[PDB]
Amino acid sequence: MFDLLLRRARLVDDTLTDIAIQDGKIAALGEISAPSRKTIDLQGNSYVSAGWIDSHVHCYPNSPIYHDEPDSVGIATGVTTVIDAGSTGADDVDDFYQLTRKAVTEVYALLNISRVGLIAQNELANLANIDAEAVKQAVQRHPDFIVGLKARMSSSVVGENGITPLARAKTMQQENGDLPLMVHIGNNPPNLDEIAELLSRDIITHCYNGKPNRILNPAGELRSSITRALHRGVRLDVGHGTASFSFEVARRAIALGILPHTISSDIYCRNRIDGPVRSLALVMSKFLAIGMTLPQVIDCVTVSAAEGLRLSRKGRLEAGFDADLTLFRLERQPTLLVDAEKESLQADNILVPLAAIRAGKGYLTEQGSAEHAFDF
Ligand SMILES: [Zn+2]
Ligand SMILES: [Zn+2]
Repeated sequence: MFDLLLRRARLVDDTLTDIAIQDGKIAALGEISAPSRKTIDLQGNSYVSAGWIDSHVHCYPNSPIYHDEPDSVGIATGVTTVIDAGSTGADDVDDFYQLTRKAVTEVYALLNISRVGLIAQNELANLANIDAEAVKQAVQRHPDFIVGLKARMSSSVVGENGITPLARAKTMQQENGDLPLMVHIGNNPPNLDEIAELLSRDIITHCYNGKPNRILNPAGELRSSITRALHRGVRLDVGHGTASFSFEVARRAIALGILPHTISSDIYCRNRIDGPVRSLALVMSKFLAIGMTLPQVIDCVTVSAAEGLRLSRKGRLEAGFDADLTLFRLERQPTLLVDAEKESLQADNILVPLAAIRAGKGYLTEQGSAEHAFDF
């Protein structure tokens, strides 16, 4: 007998289907007649996808500048897994882990290659903080919480070390079971060519920034280093953020056939409440407005995100996987979407998350409670 049954759900290809959940796992999809302890009829008026994954957040509550609560950036916005993008290094990762034990959202962390994390804005300026043994110990200590490494390779972070930290990060990668490595880009030095040459089958975030280390050359074409990196299997993550997303860069790259592998927000409390990010749903909506299809955007926050961070039981609406689901609507609601270059774009439709299902347990969002429709 099922724990939860969603009837007449709409998949992102617009087909109607039923989704049965048993013991925190997806039990079945399709036409379902077996009994359930709880049944919800979505009446064809809400999409259901695998639980959204935000591959680039800052949800360490004690981080001095880029802080947020995991559940404020997770379930409250329909997102069932968040991945902290190196807010902590080895110095603060234990406290981070202990605080996240209570979160309803599934929280994983990318470990900053610098021991001090985002305690300071120049964490790669001192090579002594880029400590391999500290990271080895941290990884051994939290083998399931830490899912990869973070290196912010830009001018204000490396100080006078240039490209040397990325080399270290690569070495560090090798020493820890070849964990995924997320590389932030923006201002130079180092140059984009030098950074991308060091990467291999690795994730470049802020992939549509309008800073000098943008993936487009001044002629409006893709940098050849980025073409070869993509050839080698390097992936692009959006990591919108406060200053890392340009509508014009993204439009041009998307016209060149260079779509993001994953969409992510680079969200923290300030750009959620005040800044141009607001939520993963709104970032996704910006990519819908640029012209990507709904299946593509949803893939960018589910199966592709789970593959890129090796989250084996997340991101897939398949029998036997974790019962993390997002229930949402594409609502006609004229809205101004603002990028990091302060450029506005009028959009007619936006994604509105209505509920997050986590381990088979439902949680309405604010909008989900307002619209009523269904309850858990
Ligand atoms: Zn960054
Ligand atoms: Zn970030």
